Order: sequence, then structure tokens, then C-alpha cells
Amino acid sequence: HMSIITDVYAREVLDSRGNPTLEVEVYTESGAFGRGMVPSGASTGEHEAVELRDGDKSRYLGLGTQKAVDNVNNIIAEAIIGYDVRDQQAIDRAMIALDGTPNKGKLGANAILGVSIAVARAAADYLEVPLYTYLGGFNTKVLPTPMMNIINGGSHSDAPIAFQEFMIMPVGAPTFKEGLRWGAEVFHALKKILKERGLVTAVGDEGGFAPKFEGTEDGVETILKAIEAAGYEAGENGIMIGFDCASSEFYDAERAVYDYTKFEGEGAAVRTSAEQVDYLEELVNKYPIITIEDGMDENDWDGWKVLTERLGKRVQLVGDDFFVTNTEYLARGIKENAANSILIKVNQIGTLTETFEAIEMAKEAGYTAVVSHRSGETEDSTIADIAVATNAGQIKTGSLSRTDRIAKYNQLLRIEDQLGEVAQYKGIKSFYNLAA
Amino acid sequence: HMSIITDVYAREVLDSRGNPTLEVEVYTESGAFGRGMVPSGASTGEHEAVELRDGDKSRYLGLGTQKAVDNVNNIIAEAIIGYDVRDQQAIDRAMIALDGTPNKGKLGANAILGVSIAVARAAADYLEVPLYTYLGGFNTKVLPTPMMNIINGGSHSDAPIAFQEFMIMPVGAPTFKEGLRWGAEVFHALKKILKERGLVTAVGDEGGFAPKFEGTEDGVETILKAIEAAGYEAGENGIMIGFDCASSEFYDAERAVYDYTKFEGEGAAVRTSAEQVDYLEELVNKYPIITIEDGMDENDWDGWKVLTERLGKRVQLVGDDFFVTNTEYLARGIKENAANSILIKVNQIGTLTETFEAIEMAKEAGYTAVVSHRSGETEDSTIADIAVATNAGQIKTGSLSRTDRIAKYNQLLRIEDQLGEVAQYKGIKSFYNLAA
Amino acid sequence: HMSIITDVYAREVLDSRGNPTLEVEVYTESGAFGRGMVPSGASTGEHEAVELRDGDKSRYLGLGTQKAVDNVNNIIAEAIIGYDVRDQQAIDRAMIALDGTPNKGKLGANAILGVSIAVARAAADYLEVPLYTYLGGFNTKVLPTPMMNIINGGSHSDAPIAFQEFMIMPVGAPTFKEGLRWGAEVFHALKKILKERGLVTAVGDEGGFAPKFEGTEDGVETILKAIEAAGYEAGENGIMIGFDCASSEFYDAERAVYDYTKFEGEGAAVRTSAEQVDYLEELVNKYPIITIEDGMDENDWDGWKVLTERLGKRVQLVGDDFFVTNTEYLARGIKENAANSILIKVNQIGTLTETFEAIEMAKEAGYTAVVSHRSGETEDSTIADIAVATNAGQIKTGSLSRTDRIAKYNQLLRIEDQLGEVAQYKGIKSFYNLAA
Amino acid sequence: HMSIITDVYAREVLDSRGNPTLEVEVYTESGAFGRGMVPSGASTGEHEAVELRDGDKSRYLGLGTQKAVDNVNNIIAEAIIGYDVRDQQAIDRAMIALDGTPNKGKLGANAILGVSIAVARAAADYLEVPLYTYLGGFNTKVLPTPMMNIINGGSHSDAPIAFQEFMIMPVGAPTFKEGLRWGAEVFHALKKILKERGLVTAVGDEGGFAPKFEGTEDGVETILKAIEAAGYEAGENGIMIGFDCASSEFYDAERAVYDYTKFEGEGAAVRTSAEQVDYLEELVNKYPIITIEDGMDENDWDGWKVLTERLGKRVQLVGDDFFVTNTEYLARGIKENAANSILIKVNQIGTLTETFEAIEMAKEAGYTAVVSHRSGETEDSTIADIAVATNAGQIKTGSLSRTDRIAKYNQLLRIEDQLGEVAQYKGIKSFYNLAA
Repeated sequence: HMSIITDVYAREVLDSRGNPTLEVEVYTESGAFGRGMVPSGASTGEHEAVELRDGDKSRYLGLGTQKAVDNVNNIIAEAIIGYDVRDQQAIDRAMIALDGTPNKGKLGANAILGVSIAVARAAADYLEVPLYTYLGGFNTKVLPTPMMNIINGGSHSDAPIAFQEFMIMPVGAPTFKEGLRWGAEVFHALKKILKERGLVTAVGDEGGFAPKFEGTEDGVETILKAIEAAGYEAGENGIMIGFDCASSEFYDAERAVYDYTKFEGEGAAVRTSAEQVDYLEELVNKYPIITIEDGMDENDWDGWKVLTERLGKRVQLVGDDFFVTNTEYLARGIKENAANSILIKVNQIGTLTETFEAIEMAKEAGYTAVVSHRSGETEDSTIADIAVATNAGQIKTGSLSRTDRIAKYNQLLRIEDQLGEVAQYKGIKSFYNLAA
Repeated sequence: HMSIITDVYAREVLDSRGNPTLEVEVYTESGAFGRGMVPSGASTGEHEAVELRDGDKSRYLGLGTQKAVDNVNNIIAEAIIGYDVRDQQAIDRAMIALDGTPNKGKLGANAILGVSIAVARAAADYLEVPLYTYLGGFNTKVLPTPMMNIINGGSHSDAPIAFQEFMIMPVGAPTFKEGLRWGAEVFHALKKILKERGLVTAVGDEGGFAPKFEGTEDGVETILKAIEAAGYEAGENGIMIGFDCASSEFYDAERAVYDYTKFEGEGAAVRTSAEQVDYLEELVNKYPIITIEDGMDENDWDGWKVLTERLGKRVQLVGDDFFVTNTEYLARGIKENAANSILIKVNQIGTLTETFEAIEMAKEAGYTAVVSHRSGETEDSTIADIAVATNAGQIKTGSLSRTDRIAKYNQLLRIEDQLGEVAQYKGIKSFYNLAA
Repeated sequence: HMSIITDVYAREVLDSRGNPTLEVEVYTESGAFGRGMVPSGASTGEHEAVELRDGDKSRYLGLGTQKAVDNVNNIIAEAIIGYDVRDQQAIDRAMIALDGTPNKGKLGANAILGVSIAVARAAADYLEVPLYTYLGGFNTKVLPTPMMNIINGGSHSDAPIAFQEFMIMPVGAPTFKEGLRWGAEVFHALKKILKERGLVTAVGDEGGFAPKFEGTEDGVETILKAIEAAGYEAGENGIMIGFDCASSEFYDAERAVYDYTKFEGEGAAVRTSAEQVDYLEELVNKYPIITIEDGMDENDWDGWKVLTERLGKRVQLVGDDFFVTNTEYLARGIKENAANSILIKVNQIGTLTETFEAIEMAKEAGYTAVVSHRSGETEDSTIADIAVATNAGQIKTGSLSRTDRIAKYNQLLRIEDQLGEVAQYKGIKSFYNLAA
Repeated sequence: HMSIITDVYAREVLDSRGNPTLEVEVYTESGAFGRGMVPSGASTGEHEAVELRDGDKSRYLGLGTQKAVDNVNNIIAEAIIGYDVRDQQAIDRAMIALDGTPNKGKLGANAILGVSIAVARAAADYLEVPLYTYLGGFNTKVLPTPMMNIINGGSHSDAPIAFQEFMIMPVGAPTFKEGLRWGAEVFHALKKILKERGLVTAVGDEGGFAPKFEGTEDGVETILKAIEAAGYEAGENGIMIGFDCASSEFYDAERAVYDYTKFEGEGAAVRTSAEQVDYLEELVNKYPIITIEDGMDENDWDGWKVLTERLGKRVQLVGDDFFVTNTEYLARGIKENAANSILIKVNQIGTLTETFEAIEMAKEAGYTAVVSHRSGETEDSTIADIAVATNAGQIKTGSLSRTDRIAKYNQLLRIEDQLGEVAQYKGIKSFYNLAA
């Protein structure tokens, strides 16, 4: 009986930003093993799975996770011992039934996810195969195109800019190894230009800068200056820009209006939904933009319909906080024509079995699906293997600065060395949701 | 060095219908073993992958396969010995480069497919896992809806009926084991109705009847009397009908017209491409039709555009000889919006790697893909693994009579038993390309 | 304890013709395994072993086999676990004693046979030897001469012919690989001659044609036309004809006479037992015939004595429905001089232990023994290994058309490749029961 | 021959801050595996061990590491293949001889350190034991006291403060798990105090803040308000402060004076070496200071004698750029009585053998030794094993923010859990060089 799960064990550790999180470890009878640990983040009263936190105001200001360590050791390990390590779907279905709630309130999504990743790593170690081959079978080959954060704004800095972050994509590169170099050389050309102007070059929670720019037009024109000073083109032969909003944050839920005078001054505009579509069309007609994210409110389905009619032929319109990784809303989004892409976060839904079902339901509609980080990342690297295992073609893994971010880029350089001449980089041909 | 391929060896054997085919065996240094053998077919006048056959007029009327087994033993074997059995994509790309011709005509597509199936079955045996889990990774679980042929016509009979075969689908069934039972219990009621009328009940190459009916309306109304007599009901709540209209056999390109006087009597109607879409629309309004295959000629691109615009929300429009399992033609079909599904034949393309690439491209475009039999079949059951490894949701495998056909329905009964409570049968929900 | 039987398991599957049958499976403690599944057929009130069938008029018209799956899983498997996989004779003796009835009525012959074949395949896999070597020891080498069905009559077609089927035997061939080619080329010369005449070329349950021939004289003379048109000789240097009757079907049990006016018209003859022997002698003196089967009634022992005195020097007189694979009647047949050969069917008697005892009791009397198919065959191949394991020299495995038949011919081509220069084909010297 | 090294292989990858570094992998004949990758740095104008970098101005601004990975693959690999994986000291002495240059400048110290770490991690995996037990033998048990950076100054900020960084030590804590908690709970109270004052709270390369304070007294009094606000107390009964005075950045050797007007305003004082020891003495009397690093210039030997005479019983005087991890200079520092501690940097010297020799010499002289990070770090955690393998009792690993820093604090939480009741945390008892 060499493949049986012999025991399961959990402990409390720290994430980037320095708050408590779990680590879980699994062993088989032959002595093969796997470690899984969870990135941090939660919500309550929303349509999302719940973290369990201790609430002790005397330890870590209430953010401790001993209450979730007791569930793994006293309850989940008692039920899971004696299964075969390769029965992934029967194990995940057994935990979801053991909990017995829709929000995962009793066991918490942090306990259930940490186990689910540990079992997959033990099984790939036992068979002696790479984790992208265990997850995806023999037909895995496409290296994702990265979208790289460089400047922040909105609620994440004191600068007079409304949108939450700006990105670059190296869509013209020949291979992932040259595509990563082009992003590094542009980051080391932008740092000099902020230093010359006498602005702040200290980094935020994703490794991008947060300098006091005088407005969105100078925020974008300075990025076009860094791209040229590094020596590369802008447009579909070179590098392209993207945006990421949080249109939830300035939508007035009583006046039904986009009041920009929250993050910009009293001199800023106030816009109804048809005028917000006109403002995004003015930007897309002016700059080398290829993607926009959460440009409309979480509950304003009428805006999402009008926006997708106007721009959905030319640009990737991602929904994130609109769908919350949930198949009960991706179904209605496909039915009512509400977007042309989705953003996937494994800890919003809380198992590998429920994750891989949403990725394929998106693909069969023609929607591109993108895997992504949380704020409190760890030294774990699994989302780079999910991106190559599903041939998904795009990844959102943060800026070129901190090891909590650089650990994923260094993993994709190991995979592209293993695959040899089988590996493919699609560049601009990865946007299959546009003009097909 | 336990995983290494240590020899590969080939021999000549008979298929059903009693013509020469080919069989290959592969062994590793551990002593793990896999066998694969090729289904029989070629088509003359277009660039499918090409079989190699012997020249001598004497043996087997010139259908012998000695040159193909000489190529596996004398050319492919010395090249593939020394690879790891798990290098599927590097082995497939090595044979294609060794041959070096677009239609595979120098070594023959019968040699290259035989080797490619043997290696995949040696590797899944070496790891001790099912072939669907080896090909598909941890997330395989949907049992396909079957299309069951039950009547022939057209060129395959001396009856005056224009279309080549007629089918049933058990779309309303709870589970694959009940869907297979309903198919058998209708077939045993139709056989009784033909004996009462005094028509013949012997069977053709596909295991279905070919009786001398008066016309296509008497064919379809005879099927509805069998569905009523076995105890079920027609439409999406029970059983649905479908057609294979092999429409290239009765198009005339010197007058540019669909001429029924090739198979119908001298009173028969003659239809230009507008009158042909009007005819299929007239049938779909009168009977419970769900799928129409190949309804317009191979090169009638304007006909395919017009047909798909008229019918495409109601009915599945499968293309067969229109695309010939080729990504060069499936690209144009997507771009032009010419059809809403594809049918896959593994030996038209000639490797397992290129087969899984074509399924993925169709799926991203929002098409279904249907995996299928040939006429000359063997005791092999590999397509029942490919239909589950890709979660494709549909299969065409023939009527309920002969073990060239039944061996696939019996392999799906083993897979549905290994999966237990984790298996799914979608039924009418399998048509994700419809009902938008 | 590596060779112990660890567990036994059974499921319901379909046969050729599409009715339910069992499959049974066995594993040892080292993980060697074997699968066995049963061909269909039964009788009641006759001197033959009984199948168990569910009798549910609401499932498969009463032909279901769940009642026999419960016996394998709840009773037979409980008794057999913990035996050594190699104790075949002790295992078969234990099941026969556990049942406790002469007709095998309580457990059913389908449950008991399926187990018995599974254990033999597990044991040959554990030792790592071919199944003919496990069954027969080191002295196995003679490839059987095949008798191949081509035309059918009697109860099996509407044509005016009394005898149930006609056969060809390639007795002049140098090797089994040339002996199979000569049969294939004559089948593909006969198919053209039926199209030329405008007769039906659709196949029946054994892969032979059933066309409306005008009488037995044209049925045999057309076969002599196909043999010449393929280019070969008729007689002991080439190909020879055989017949198979069912003289049970037209023997009048009250008038004590063979009334041919059942299947032939009102103008046919009516013959008493000495006149039937005269009629068979007129056929044998006219055509190149070498074998006849069931030419007299099942109970007309006086007819069988007279017939064997008249013709038993020149022709092989097979008893089939006369002996019913039963040693209590083969004893009386040897005592009273009643035939010169026997037909063997493993599912009439119902174990491998009771099968191999009757084959040797026949051989020691100078009778030839022949192994054969049922109507509802499966993708199983075991009867080809029984034929080479007993050096029996003859096989009755059906026509050159369906995979339920071609699977046995393709297995004998694998055995003759394994045996190399040790293999022998006896041709006409295999009839040791004539002129010795 | 199971223990033998069978290949070694190297590749290029990014560090944190996003510059090129190097990674090495080693395999044995048993298939045991070890990976090691190098932290980034060099210093210009003195004989540390030397890195090798590429010449091309274009790629990565000339910081590429292709020549270093060519040397591992083409020169070191053919020499180290065939050794036993446990011959650590013979392997280390072979690379040093093969290079043959005092500063390691022909192969580069980046190549030689990568191979030396990979080999030690393959050997601890082959024996199946923890790395601290492999390096240290059976008597490893002391968890080190951490030095936690929390504010920057000097060259690393645009604030007018002279010293380069400020720290806290949790000297009064019961256990390492409480000592790590007190560090994080002060950091989250300082972050709130900076937001109230309106100063920036983005982070530098070491994960600590760099706010625009008025002067060094406002820095130290801001830290004391955080220690009071989190709930603890200052001095040996709770938390203590320490400095890194990078005093070589503001010494002038053409006037022979410590000139504060390099970083302080034009009103700043100018101090000769006697006035500089009087300044440090004035700080140590006013606040709870325990450690002073690098307080006099690299060549101010008379300053170091006078400083160590004045302060050496009260305070730890760490030397960093004074000794450069070199036994030729540490010998003179001992003999001439110049300082009372050393700080160890593994890539200043270039092997694990020479690193353990320098720790031993310091320990016998009655000095402490402190193991330390560089600025360009990686996901590796090896220094958390070297601090326990030598029972050293102190470590400098950075602030509580980024996983280039947190990955070491998380590894010491695993080690403290494996040891159980056998582990010790010394706290204020760790300063064995003081309180004589």
C-alpha cells in the first residue's frame, strides 16, 4: 500500500506584509511528501469563501490563525488519512461535504485550500513528474504572456490619479526569456526618470512605484517616455499599456454617478454611465491600450452591456470583482453578454477541483481567463504551474522587484528550460477573444 | 535507466470487413508493454494524410501492407530506440521531421499513427494509471452523449432515399447506463416492425439496417413508431433524431445544383443552393431534428455561410469533409463564421499530438468537437479514452450490433464504474454551442 | 504469500447482437490480474447446463443478468479468496460442490464459467508465460485448420434451401498465413458474383451471406464458381466444401420421416431414415465434400448407426446436438459406434476442468474433437488458445467479416509468429479419424 | 557506487531588485538532488573575493552572468564529476586550486559558491537528515537572537541623518516564537505613528521605512514611542536599540576628520578621532544602545584601539568592512586588541569550508560572530541553517516586510518545532563577550 496518505500536519507562519498564515504538510507510506501554504485575503457579506481568524485583540491585533490550525489537526486529518494520495476529486468533495456550509464558514477556506494543494504536490512527487504534467497531462506547452505592474494610484497612494494601477505587456517579444528582459530594462529606465524629476522611488505592496504625479495624462506620458528611453517600440510590434480600475470605489450608489472628486480635487468631473463609456473610448482612441479591468461598478449590469457593445471588439474587458471567481455569475455574464474575460483567484473559491471547472467553462464561451496574486503573497510558486497546465496564455504576477513576485518569474524560466524545443510563446496571438 | 524504449516491432493483421491492416508493439527496459493498431481508410482527390499500400495485383487484390511494416521495423525503430517512453511530443515531432512531406506520403500515415498509439499505452502502463488520466490529467469526468445510427440510405443502399444514414440520441436519460439501455430497447422494437412489414433485417458495415423504404418521410416516420413502441417520448425530454446528409454525392458543379435524380426517381426536384437551405429548414420544422451533418457541398462556401445564418441557433451544423480534421481550414471556417461544429478522425491527421491541438482550437472558438469511428475497425477501444480525456461530451461509434462497435460502449461502462460518484452525464446540456 | 487470490469482482456488459452478459475479474497479492467474460446461449429441459436470467419484462425484455452478478459478488468471491491462483482443479471442484445441483441451476453456468476463465488468465500473467503454454505444457505446436462459413439457409433465411450452412476448408495450403489468404480472396470473389446476379450482400450473425438462392444445387455450384474465379483448385490439393445441418428441425417425430416440405415448397420430397442415408450418399458421390454435421435426428440412434457404416470411412461425421458436450453420452456413442467426431462448446458444460476431460476421452477413441463459437460472441479470444494447447488440429470460428469473428483469426496469427520455426500446419493430414 | 556525483548544471535567473544572478543543480547516481543560488554583491577598491560579469553594454545594462554559467558547465563540471557527494572539503580545495588566484577572479566567486552550496544540499538529502544536523553534528540546539532593522538614514535616504540604519532586539523574550511576535507588533505600531505625522511609509531594499525626520534624536525618540505604544519596555528586561554607523562614508582622510557636513547641514560639527569616541560615548549614556556597528573608518586602527578601550565592556563593537570576512585581518584584530565582534558574509570569502574556519577562530578568541544577508537576496534560506549548525546565538536578516527577508524567519519557525523540548533561546545571555 505505498500510495496511502499516512499523516497530515499544520502550523502558523508569516506572509509578505508580516501577518499570520497557515502551512500544511502531507506524507505517503513510501515517504514522498508535499507542502502547501496559503496567500492571505478575505471578505464577509460578499459572495466569496470565508477565512477563519482568531479575533484575540492581544495577539497580532486579532489576525492570528490558531483557530484554523486546530481544524486541520483535529478534524480534517482524522477524515483524510487512509485515502490514496491520487484521489484528488474524492478528497476535495469529502472536505466540502464535511464542512456543510455554502460560504465554507465552519472549517474556513484557508484550512481547506492548504490541504488541497499539499495533496497535489505529494502525488506529483510520488509519480516523479513535474506538477504542470500531473495537473495538465501530456499536452502542456504555451508559456503565458506576463502583464507587469509599474505605477499605482487611487486608494493605494496620495497622488491626484483615479485609476488604481498601470501595466505594460511585451506583446512583440520572440520568447519568454526576451519578454522578461524587455520588462526589466524598462523598469530600470523609469527609475532614473523619477530620480531626475526628484520624485519618490520607494516601492509599494506589489513592487511598483507610487510617485506624486500631477495627473493621469502625465502618469501615462511618462511611461511612454520610459519605453522609448529603454530603446523599444510602442504598439503591436513592441510594448503595450493596460489599466486596472476599481470603479466600485467612486461610484455614488445614491446619485447613480461616477464622481471623480474623491481622489482628484473639487475641480474633477462627475459622469453618468453613458459618459463613463465615452471617457474610456476617448482614452482607447488616444494611447496604445490593450486591456481594461473593472471599469464599471459591481452591480451596474446596464453599464457592462453598453460598454461591451462599444469597445468589446478592440480591447480585453476583464471582470474581477464583478464575477468573484463564481460559476453562478459567470453563467449570467455569458447569458447577458456582460464582459469578454475573467480573472481567477484560487483562494476566492477554495479548492483545486472547483478552480479547474471555472477555467474550462470560461474557455468554451470564448472568454480568456487569467490567473493572479493576492497582496499577502508567500514563497509558494503554484500559480505558475496552473498557468502552463491549462495552456491559459496570460498571467498577472506583479512587478520586477520583490522575491514574493520574482519567485513566479524565476519558475517560468525553469519550465521553459525543461520543455526545450516543445515550448511556445504566442505574443499578440494569445488574445483569441478579440477579432475571431 | 528503467523508462527507456528498448524495441518496437510491427506485423500485418486483418480488420473487420477482412482487408489487411497493421499492428505495432513497444517495450521498455523495465519490461512494460503497449500495443496499438490502425483503423482503415483513405480518400482520393484531397490532401488528407496518405496510407502506404503494396503494388502486387495478386495478394489480397493489391491492398497489402508489407511496405508499411518494413518502414516501422527498418526506419522508425532505430530512430525511436533510446528515448524515454514519456517523451510523447518529442517522439511525435521526430517522426514528422524524419518523413519530411506535408501529406506524410513517404513513410505513410498508417506507420506513424501505429507507433504514436503504442508509445502512449506503454507509458500509461509503466506509471500504472488509466489511459484517460494519463492523457487528460486529474480533471477528467464527463461521460459522452452517444449518437446511435439505426437506418442507412443514399449510396449505401438500393432504396430511393437521398441521405446516407439516420440516428437517435438519448438526450433525456439520467445516466450513461440508462442512455445505453434506451438505445438497445428501441433497436429491438424497430427490428420487429421491419419483420412484420416483410423488409430485410440483415446489417451493413456500421451494424444498422438498410431496408427498401418508399422515401425519406417513410424512413423518419418508421423511426418515430419505434420510439413510441419501446415506451419513450421524442424531443429534448426523451429521444431526438439526426441526419448525415452526404450532400457532396448529389451536387452537380457543371450546372451548380443539388440534383436528387442521382438517388431519387426521374420525377425528383432539382435545387439551387437557396432551394437547398429552404429544404433543410422545412424538415427541421416538421420533426425533432437536433444535428445535421455535411448538408452542403465541400466547396459551397457561400452555401455554408447562408445555411449557418439561417439555422445556427436551432441545430448543430457538423462539418466533416468540409474541414478534413485540418487547422488550415478550421481557421477560415471560424473567421468566415461558416459552421458551428467539427468531426474528428484520428487517422486523417496521423498523430495523437496533432489530434489534441485540433480539439483545443475548436473548443476556444465555441464549437463542439465530435470524436468518431471509420468503416474498417479493429478490437481496439482508444477513442473511448479520448472522449473522456478531453471532457468533449459527444461521440459517434455506430449501431448496437457488432463488436467493432459494441467494444467502445463496453469500455465507457468500465470508465463510468471506476469514477463512481465523481462521474457526470450532461445529456441535453452538452450542446454549449446552441441556445444563446 | 505473492500468489494468493486477493479479490474477485463482476459486472454486466453487452455481447454481439446487443444483449446482456457477465464480465468477471481476479487479482493476486503481487498485482497480477485476469479478466474473463462469457459468450451467450442456453437451453431448458435438455441435458445441458443452465444460464441464470433476471426475468424483468421491464428491463431488456427479461434478458438482464443482475441475478448472476449478485451470486459472484456475495457467494462465489467469499469462498474463493485465500486460495493460491494456481490451484485450478481444486477451485473448479469447490464451485461445483458449492452449487450442489446436476444442471448448475442455483449459481448458473455463466457465473461459474466466468470465474474459471479469470483465474487461468491471472495465473498465466503471474508466471509470465503465454496462455497456450500454461494450459498445454512444453509440447504445443500444431496450428488448427479453419472451417469458414460463407452461405446460410434453413431456419436462418427465407430462401428455399433445407441445410443450415455451407463452409470452405483450405486443406491444400502450405502454412496458416497462406491458408487465411486463400479464404479471404474467395470471400472477395463471391461478393462480386452476388452483385452481378442482383442478390442481397448484407451479412447475418456469423458474417456469411444469406441470399435468395433457387435451390441447394445452385447454392453449391455458385460456391464452385467463386473458388475457380479466385484462381484456386477444388479437391485435396486446394479447397474443399463442408455442410452443417440441423436435422432435428424437419424430422417428423410422429410420422418418423424427414419431410423437406417445411423449408422447401410443397413439391419437395419426404424421406424415411434409409432414404436419407441414400440422399447424403448421392451428394458425397457428386461434390468435393469432406465433412457433414447433425445429418440425422438427436434421438434416431438407429439412423446414426446405419449412416456411420455407409459413409464413416470417407467423410468426417460430426455430432453436435447429439452429444451436447456430455461425457455420459460420448461413452454410449463410442460403445454403439454412433459417429466419428465431436463438437466442443465450453459454456454447455461450464468449467475448464470438465472441458479438458472430454477432449482427451474423445482422442483416446480415435475421434477428432473441434472447438467452436456461439451466436452471441464477445471481444474475448480464449478458444484460439484451447485449440493450440490441446494440439486439436481443427477450429470452427466463423466467416471473414465481423470483429467478433476476426479477433480469433488475428490471435492465431500472433501465436504462429511467437512459435517461429517450431509451428506446424497439417492440412489434409489432420483428418486422422479417416483411413487409418 | 550510489553516492557518486553524476552531473552538475547551471542557469541564469533574477534576484530581488531584478538583476541577473546564478543557480546550480547537482545529482548523484542514486538520483538525490540539491539546488543552490547565489546572493548578489561586490565592493570596489579592496580584495574581497571577485564576481564575474559579462561585457555587453546592451543586455541588462552590462550586469549579465553568462560567463559565470559557462564556467560551471564547461570547466568545473568535468572536474567534480566522479567524486563522492560527501567529500565536501576535498571538492572545495579542488575548485580553489583549479582557479589558482587569491581573489578567485579567473572563474569568479559566484561560480565557486553556487557549486559549494549545491553539493552540501545533495549530501544532506542522500543521508535523509536536516541541513543543520549535516553541517553541525548531534549537538545543535540554540535559536539565534534576531536584529530587526526598522528605520534607514545616511546614503540610503534624502533625510538629514548621518547613520545608515537603526534596529531593535527582543532580548527579554521567553522563546523565539514570542521574540518574533514582539518584533512584528512594534513594526505595526511605528507604521501608524508615521501615518499620523504625514511622513511616507513605502519601504526600501531591506524592507524598512526611510521617512524625512529632522535629525538622529527624533529618529531614536520615535522608536522609543513605538516600543511604549505596542505595550513592552526598553533595556535588558524587554527591547534594546542598536546602530549601523557606516562611518567610512563621512570620514575625510585629506584633513583626517569625521565630517558630518556630508549628510548633516552646513551647521554640522567636525570631529577628529578623539571627538568621535566622545560622541558615541555620549549616545550610549542617553539611550538603551546594545550594539554599534562599524563606528570608525576602515583604516583608523588607532581609532579602533581607543574606541574598544573606552566602550568594550558595555557594548558590542561589531567590525564589518574593517575585517571583510578575512582571517589575515581578523588575526591582527585579535593580536592588537582592536574590536570585540565580527560580522560574516558568505560570498565575501566564497566557500562553505572557509566560512566555518573563520567562525571557529573568532569563537576561540572570545568574540561573537554574526551571520548576515546581502541587499540582492533570493528565495533560498541557507543562513538559517548556518546560525543553528554553529550555535552562534545571533543573526542579521532584515525587517518584517518582504519574502526575501521573511523566508529566513519562517525557516527558524520550522527548526524550533523539529527540536521540541530540546531547543534553547538565550536572549540577553547570548552576549558572552560582555559583562566580564
